[PDB]
This record gives sequence, C-alpha cells and structure tokens, in this order.
Amino acid sequence: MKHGILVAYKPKGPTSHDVVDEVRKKLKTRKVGHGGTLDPFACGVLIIGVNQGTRILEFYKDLKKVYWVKMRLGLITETFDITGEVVEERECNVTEEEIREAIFSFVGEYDQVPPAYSAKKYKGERLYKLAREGKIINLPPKRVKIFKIWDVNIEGRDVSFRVEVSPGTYIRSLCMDIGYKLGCGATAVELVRESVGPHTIEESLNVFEAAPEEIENRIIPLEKCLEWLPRVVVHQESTKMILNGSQIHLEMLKEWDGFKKGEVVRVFNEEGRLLALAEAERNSSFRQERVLTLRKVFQT
RNA sequence: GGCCACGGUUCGAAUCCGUGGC
Repeated sequence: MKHGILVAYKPKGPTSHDVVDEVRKKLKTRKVGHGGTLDPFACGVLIIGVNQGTRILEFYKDLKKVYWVKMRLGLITETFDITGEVVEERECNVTEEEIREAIFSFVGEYDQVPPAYSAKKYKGERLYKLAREGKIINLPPKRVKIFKIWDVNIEGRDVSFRVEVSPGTYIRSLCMDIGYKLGCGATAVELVRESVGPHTIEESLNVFEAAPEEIENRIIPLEKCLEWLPRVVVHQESTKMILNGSQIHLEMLKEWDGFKKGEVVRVFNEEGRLLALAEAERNSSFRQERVLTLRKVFQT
C-alpha cells in the first residue's frame, strides 16, 4: 500500500474523475483523487493522489502551470471550447500583426471572469450544472496573472501558442478574451497542460494504458512529494509526540531551513520520515514558544 | 471514519480535498 502522488496523463476525452476511477480500479482502492481538474477536451498532466496521498492534493492547486494551446479565430461557443453545442461562426479578417499583438497584450495581470461552465459554486450547485439548466452565472472576477507566452504559431485562423499562468487561470477564458480583443472571437480547440509545478508531461504516465505494477512503481512517496516548501527535522524522540497531536516547539527542532509565517512546512524526523505538514507561527530566527503549528499529520 | 449543510479544483468529483455540525 503506497502513499503518495502520481503524475498521470489524461487522454483527450475522459474527465478528470474518469482518470481517478481508472486508477482506483487498478490499485483496488477508493482513496484516490486529483489535485486539479482538466476539461475533458484537454489533456496533459493531472496530479493523482493515492491513499494517504490524497491528503496533500490541495497543495498542487497553487503551482504554476504550463499549457500549449490552439484556439480557432472566428469561432465562439458557450463552453469556450469545441464541445459547445451552440456555436457562432464569425468572419475573421485580422492581420498576423494584430493577432500576435492581442496575444502578448495579455502578458501580465488581469481580471478573468470564470466561464459559466466551471466547477465553481453559486448556491450549493455547480456552475456547469446551472449552465445546462439554462441559468448562466456571472461570478466576480479573479485577478489572474499570465507570466509569459512563447512558440506562437499562426495558421490561417488556427492560432496556437504556449503559456505559463498563475493558479486558477482558465485558458478557455484567456482565448475568449483574446478573441474579443481581436473582435473576431476565439475558442480553445486543443489544450495540453505540459506541466504543473515541476511535474512535466514527460514524467507523466497514461494510467489508462498501464498495468497495476507499472502504476504502483510510479507513485512518489509522501517523503519525496512537495519537493518545494521548507523542510525541518526533529530529534527522533519528539516523533511519538507529533504523531499524537502536539504542536512543534523550538526544543523539538534539529534543523531550520528558513521560512515565512503562515508558510507550509515539511516535518521530518531523523530516520528520514515525513511526520507532518505544519504552518509556521514565526519566521526563522533564534523559551519554548510554539514555532510551528501542525497543519496535517501522517500515520502512514 | 460515517451521516448531513456549505465551499475548492481549468466542465459531467455523489465519488478527492477543505470548513461547519453531529
């Protein structure tokens, strides 16, 4: 029974949950989840948690992502992709200069409204559910930031490019907005998430074509997970304490590794075991004041 | 853990997580 994260590949077609089920089918379990959904029409990196690993999934939602996208100008749908049933073709007569101009005009920060077809919630129901019932929701915008755009390739009306964006950014909205700026409209047709944080699509595995063994081996152990984030070590004695509630104090730490305030921290004992993730209560300077407050404990 | 309500995450998560209650 392994416990950790699995960098999987979601083929174009099935939903993010269809991925989980596939996994939990192979590993014969139920403790399975993902740390970030991918629209069915898209494909790429999908962080999948196994057993105790599901507990750390929430930390991947804050990682930068890298997508390769291909939108089609002059196309518009209600879902912002090619799976929409209400399409509207529009005449596109813009110069490649006007296109690239619009594309890079988005590098930076802007307020992105979430597509009505999102998993966001309004009043106990999911937007995509409400949208299908005929009620479109207009949620408040989210200041999203586009870090950079590269490998732009223009072919007639099919524009394509790579982009790195902050967490919570919708590539569907990005395209729709670029199509607006261009007046002809735009719709995402192909979307490929090349990476989430440091997890590439190369390090990924197509759980749908692999066997249990193959899937098992590719699971990263809680220790090796969340490579980013500060890691502190505690004297082998204090371990039993931590595994039984108990906050962490100065006299329990053996190594520091500077960190912030409410910043998450990894807690290792001496034998080299992840004991728990905890939020700092201070900074990182030189009395038994609780210096770290538990945030999650692992009974692997 | 389980059973309810509410959120989260790039859309068909009841199924994963997180918050409240028991």
